[PDB]
Amino acid sequence: VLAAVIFIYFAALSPAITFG
Repeated sequence: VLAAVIFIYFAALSPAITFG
């Protein structure tokens, strides 16, 4: 269950870290 939560955390930070 903890693994899944980490997968969604990166999904939200994917565009937050992208440079456009």
